[PDB]
Amino acid sequence: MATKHGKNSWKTLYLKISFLGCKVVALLKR
Repeated sequence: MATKHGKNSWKTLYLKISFLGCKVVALLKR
């Protein structure tokens, strides 16, 4: 259980994590 997301999932969080963090970079660092 809780292991069927894949070994890419963390990275999916990650490429996402930076992605919206860019949007927010636009508000933060601009």
